[PDB]
Amino acid sequence: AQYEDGKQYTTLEKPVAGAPQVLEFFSFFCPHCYQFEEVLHISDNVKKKLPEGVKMTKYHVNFMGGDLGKDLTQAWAVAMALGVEDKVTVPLFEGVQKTQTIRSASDIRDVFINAGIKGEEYDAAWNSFVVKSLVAQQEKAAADVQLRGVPAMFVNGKYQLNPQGMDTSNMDVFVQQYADTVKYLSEK
Repeated sequence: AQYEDGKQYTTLEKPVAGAPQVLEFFSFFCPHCYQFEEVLHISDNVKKKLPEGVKMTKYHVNFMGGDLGKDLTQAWAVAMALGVEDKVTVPLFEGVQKTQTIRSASDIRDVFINAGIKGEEYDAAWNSFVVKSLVAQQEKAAADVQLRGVPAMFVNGKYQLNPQGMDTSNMDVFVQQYADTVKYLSEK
């Protein structure tokens, strides 16, 4: 087959029922995640190829970066709750990995303040039970698929993308193969 179980994707030994249709995991500490999001723009290109009625979810993980990693999972919950993912993703990646100016929870907050979220609104969201539930959802989704690395993408709780054997000499061709594979998996 052109797409083969065990090659371009793997089928989860213990499928996860009720999972999101397309589920990404990342860490703002993760160098390949920086490439995936900042240089390759994987999520955007996957979205552009996906059928009607297939929605995408992206969650942060705790297992990189210790205390600040867990602070970033809560900040990502704030971003989701406020709908400001597209305003804070680049400055959070750059703050952690490029300028290395994000060293504390206050530095994370500064990114949201600079992006135009009012301080009282950020603080209310940060401390809210709506955000606690989003943090729990991110942790549960990672636990469901027994996640030990990022970046990772899962389709319909059944299939995991396997980019490692793909040709990466051309960034655009790689992204297109990745997106076309997600599309194929979504149609199974």
